[PDB]
Amino acid sequence: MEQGTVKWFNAEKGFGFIERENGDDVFVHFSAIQGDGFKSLDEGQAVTFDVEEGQRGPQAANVQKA
Repeated sequence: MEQGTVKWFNAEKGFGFIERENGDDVFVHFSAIQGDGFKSLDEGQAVTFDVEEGQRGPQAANVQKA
């Protein structure tokens, strides 16, 4: 149920941040992005996905469009 709004994507590094109630700093990266043309993450759009926290660091995995 890791649904949230994409806050912004720092293309400088290649990381996107998505805002959640539990944490507004979810690292989304295009290594877990879907297809169907939806390979673009844009600030202010809503998405649904899964989040796997690593060694202090919640990253997004399995990204689906809301």
